[PDB]
Amino acid sequence: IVYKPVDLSKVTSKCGSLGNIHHKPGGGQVEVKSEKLDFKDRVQSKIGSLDNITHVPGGGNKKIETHKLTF
Amino acid sequence: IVYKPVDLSKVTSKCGSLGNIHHKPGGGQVEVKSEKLDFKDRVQSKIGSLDNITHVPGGGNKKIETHKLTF
Amino acid sequence: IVYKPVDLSKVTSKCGSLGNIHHKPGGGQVEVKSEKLDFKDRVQSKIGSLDNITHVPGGGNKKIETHKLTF
Amino acid sequence: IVYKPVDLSKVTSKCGSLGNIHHKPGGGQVEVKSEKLDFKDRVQSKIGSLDNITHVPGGGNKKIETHKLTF
Amino acid sequence: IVYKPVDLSKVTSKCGSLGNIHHKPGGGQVEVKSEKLDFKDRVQSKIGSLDNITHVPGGGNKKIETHKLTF
Amino acid sequence: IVYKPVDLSKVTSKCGSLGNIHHKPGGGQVEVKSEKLDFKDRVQSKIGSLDNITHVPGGGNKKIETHKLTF
Repeated sequence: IVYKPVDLSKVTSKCGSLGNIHHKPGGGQVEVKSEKLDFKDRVQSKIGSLDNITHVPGGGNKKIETHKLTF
Repeated sequence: IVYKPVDLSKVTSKCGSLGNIHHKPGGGQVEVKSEKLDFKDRVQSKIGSLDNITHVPGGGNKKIETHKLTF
Repeated sequence: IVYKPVDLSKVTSKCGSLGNIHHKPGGGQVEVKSEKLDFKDRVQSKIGSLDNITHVPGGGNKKIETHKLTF
Repeated sequence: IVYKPVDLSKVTSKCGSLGNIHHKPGGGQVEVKSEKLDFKDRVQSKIGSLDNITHVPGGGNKKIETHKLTF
Repeated sequence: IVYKPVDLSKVTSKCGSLGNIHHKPGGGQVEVKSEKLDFKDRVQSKIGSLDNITHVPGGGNKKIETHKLTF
Repeated sequence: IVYKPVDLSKVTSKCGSLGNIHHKPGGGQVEVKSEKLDFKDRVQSKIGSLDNITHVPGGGNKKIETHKLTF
């Protein structure tokens, strides 16, 4: 009996922003005027001009291998 | 008995923004005027001009491989 | 008995925005005027000019292999 | 001008299991035998004899009133 | 001008298990025998004999009033 | 001008298990035998005989009043 399995396989995730070219990106002028506002609960606010954003909660990788020889 | 399986396979995810060209993207002017506003519950706000956004909760990658030889 | 399966497969997902060319995209001028508004529940708000957005919850990848030799 | 609306209303939900009588309910004998099982997947398993279960995602209640007098 | 609106209303949820009688409820004998089992992912298991269960994600209650007098 | 609105209303949630009678509930005998088991991921297990369970994520209560007099 000769048990010689070969795993030579590849398991790859490429997730998010990759290999992109951004040549001279111009964000515009941004003006925010706020007067006499009331907030009675949680506020989360973002003000910008140019943003690049990547989260990637994903791209997770999972390999399970089992080898049994019974005689 | 000779047991010589070969896995040479490739298992790949390419997820999100990739290999893109963004040549001279121009965001416009943004003006926000807020006056006399009332909010009684959670506020989440974004103000911008030019955005690139990739989330990728996906692109996850699962391999299961079982070998049994029973004599 | 000779057991010699060969797996040489490719299992590939390409999901989202890829290989795109965006040449001189111009976002327009955006003006938002909000006066005397009342909100009694959750607000989620986005103001922009030019956006690129990719979510990709998908593109997930799953391979299962079982090899049995019983004698 | 006299503005004297009277609201004496009831808005009621009764949802799930209520006002029931269960007299000497007898669960049977339960035997589960599991041998040589393989699971490649999420397993959610319940073994019991006698159950009473109420979920009630519903029964939600919503009342909106607006009173305007303009002169 | 006499603005004397009256609210005397009731807004009620009764959700889940209530006012029930369970008289001598008998769970049976439960036997679980598990041999040589393999699990490759998340397992959630419950073994019992007699259960009473109430979830109630629901039964939520929401009242909104607006009163305007404008002159 | 006489603005004398009266709220005398009630806004109530009764959620879960309440006003129930459980008279001599009998859990049965429970036997769990496990031999030669393999688990490769998170296990959550509950073994009991008699259970009473109430979660109640719900039953939430929300009242908004706005009173305006403008002259």
